[PDB]
Amino acid sequence: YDFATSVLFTEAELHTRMRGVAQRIADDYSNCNLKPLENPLVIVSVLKGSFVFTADMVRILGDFGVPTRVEFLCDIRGKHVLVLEDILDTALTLREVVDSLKKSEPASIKTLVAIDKPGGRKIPFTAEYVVADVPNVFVVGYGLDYDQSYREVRDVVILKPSVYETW
Amino acid sequence: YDFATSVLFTEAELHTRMRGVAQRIADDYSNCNLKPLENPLVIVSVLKGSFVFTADMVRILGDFGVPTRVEFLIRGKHVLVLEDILDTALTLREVVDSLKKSEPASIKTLVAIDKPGGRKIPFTAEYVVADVPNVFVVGYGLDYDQSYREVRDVVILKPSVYETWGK
Ligand SMILES: O=c1nc[nH]c2c1ncn2CCCCCP(=O)(O)O
Ligand SMILES: O=c1nc[nH]c2c1ncn2CCCCCP(=O)(O)O
Repeated sequence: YDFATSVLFTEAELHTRMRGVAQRIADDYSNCNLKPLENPLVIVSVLKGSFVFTADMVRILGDFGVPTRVEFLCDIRGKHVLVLEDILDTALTLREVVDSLKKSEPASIKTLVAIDKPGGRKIPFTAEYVVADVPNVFVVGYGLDYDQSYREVRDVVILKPSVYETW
Repeated sequence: YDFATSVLFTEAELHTRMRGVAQRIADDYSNCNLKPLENPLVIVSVLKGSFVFTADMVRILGDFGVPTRVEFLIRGKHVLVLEDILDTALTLREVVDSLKKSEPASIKTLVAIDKPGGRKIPFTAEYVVADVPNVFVVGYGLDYDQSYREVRDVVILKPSVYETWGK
């Protein structure tokens, strides 16, 4: 890539990782009686750049028999909620959402992140399902942006410093 | 997909159709000097369910050299509105004519599924991936009451589904 220094995770790697995550989600929600219309899996997509991760993870979940219902960031009480976030760094944004969604009394609530930065936590918070982990470097791609750009990049890559230093 | 009557368009057929559309869009926006950060193609996504179509189209556009900047629901920039379904064109005509009051450089429309027969006002999108007649379809972001967006193919919903779920 013209604007990067290292491809941390390609598109094929992320898809393979999400497939294994889907197999675990299909087993952890096996006896939840998940079925379309009646009782699907309410997916609460948080953050603007998560639509890439959501559209791919939701389709992979459907391949493993996990029906989904997508909401972007109510009819949350009593139903099973799964929060999707494109990246997890400080866990401040996600902890706020989980505490907000728990105000509606869901049957179960767990989190799944595509990119996890454990070395950026301002508060302790562990996500149930994690696609991939990334060190404390600024990355773009797969929905992750640098000022509303480089979201269409198919891979998670480290943004070259000359870009955001010049910008 | 034995909850449906037919599979109108597969995931591969749509992408291979979008490949040809992305080449078409790249040729039209060639003299616009599109580049990330400085001057990308502003993608206006509508109808909530278009997140599957938007996530695939911006990545396919990136392969053909078209940098994007997604917005979900801006002056002197190029606007390309994306909708998962174009039927009566009442939603798109309102969005388009509302965007033109902000004086964009050039606003066009790209729709994944288009019902050209079944429209309430004259409207012709600049880019259409596929046609669909008077039949209710789901999949690829198209829902029946917030469900069946995870279906990777545009399929016609079984009539008894909305006959059983309507009551
Ligand atoms: O590498 C990155 N690429 C895009 N955005 C990034 C990156 N690292 C941090 N962030 C911002 C995350 C936004 C909200 C999450 P949280 O920090 O609240 O957990
Ligand atoms: O086949 C369909 N599957 C899901 N939703 C559908 C379908 N046909 C029409 N619609 C509703 C479209 C909502 C708005 C469109 P418009 O206002 O631009 O005509």
